[PDB]
Amino acid sequence: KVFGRCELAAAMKRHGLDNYRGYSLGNWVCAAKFESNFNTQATNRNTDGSTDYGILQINSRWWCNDGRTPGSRNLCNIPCSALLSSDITASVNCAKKIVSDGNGMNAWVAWRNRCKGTDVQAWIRGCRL
Ligand SMILES: [Cl-]
Ligand SMILES: [Cl-]
Ligand SMILES: [Cl-]
Ligand SMILES: [Cl-]
Ligand SMILES: [Cl-]
Ligand SMILES: [N]
Ligand SMILES: [N]
Ligand code: NA
Ligand SMILES: [Pt+2]
Ligand SMILES: [Pt+2]
Ligand SMILES: [Pt+2]
Repeated sequence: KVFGRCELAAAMKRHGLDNYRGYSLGNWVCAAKFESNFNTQATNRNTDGSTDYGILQINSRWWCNDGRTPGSRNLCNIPCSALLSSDITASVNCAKKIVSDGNGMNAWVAWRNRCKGTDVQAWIRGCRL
């Protein structure tokens, strides 16, 4: 599913991501824009053999099981395919565990490089939230 900008904002809010760990809803929408261009079916293979999955490009080395990342863990206790669903629940619950891990949203490279420090409130402008 390719979400609209305000549509994704509303879904993230209902699922409790807004202001989670102090990160406003605009931060989460901006991260999704630059990680996946709002496409739940996005995938990206990394040089180490791990793969990134879904709207927030969550990685198989630590967070989900895909059966093809040797030595990896599955700390969200889910198949990586669950992160590709039109329903964003699995992606949201796993993101909550990642952003509590120690480095905050710096865990998302696209967030650090393209959202951090910017006018992120622009991502939710106009939305009936
Ligand atoms: Cl915001
Ligand atoms: Cl790829
Ligand atoms: Cl594996
Ligand atoms: Cl959720
Ligand atoms: Cl933080
Ligand atoms: N939720
Ligand atoms: N949730
Ligand atoms: Na894994
Ligand atoms: Pt939902
Ligand atoms: Pt939820
Ligand atoms: Pt729901």
